[PDB]
Amino acid sequence: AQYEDGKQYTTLEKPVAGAPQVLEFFSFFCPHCYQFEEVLHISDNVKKKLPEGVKMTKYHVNFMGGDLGKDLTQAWAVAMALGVEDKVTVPLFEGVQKTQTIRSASDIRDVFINAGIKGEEYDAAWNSFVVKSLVAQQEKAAADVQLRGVPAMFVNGKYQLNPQGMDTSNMDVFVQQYADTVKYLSEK
Repeated sequence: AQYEDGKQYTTLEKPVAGAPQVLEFFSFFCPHCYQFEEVLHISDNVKKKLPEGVKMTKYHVNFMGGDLGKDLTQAWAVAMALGVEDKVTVPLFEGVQKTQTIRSASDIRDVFINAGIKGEEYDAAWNSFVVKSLVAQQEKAAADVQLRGVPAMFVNGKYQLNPQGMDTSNMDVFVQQYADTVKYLSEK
């Protein structure tokens, strides 16, 4: 067939109950993640094709970058709590990987301040239990899909995107195929 298990996607031997419809894992330390988000715009292209009533969820992971990697997961939790993901995603990727001006938790916070988030607002979120639960949720989700690497994407807690089985010719057919596959899986 056109879409095949073991080709564009694989199937979780242990399906995750109550999982987000479309779940992406990434790290701001992850070079392929920078490519996925900032050059290929995979999230964006996926969302443009998603069925009505299907939401995309994006979680950060701890295992790259040590203390700073964890700080970034906690800051991503702050972004989710405040609803400012689309204001901080580009400057966080650029701060960590392009300018490499993000070296500490304070440097992360600066990105939020510069993006117009009030200091009091950031600090209250950063120290909140709502954010601690969001950090825990992200960690739990990684465990549930038995995550081994990033970037990664899972659909309805049952299927894992397999970019290794897609075309790597033109970046654009690749992106289209990835996005088309997510849509196929969402309706499966």
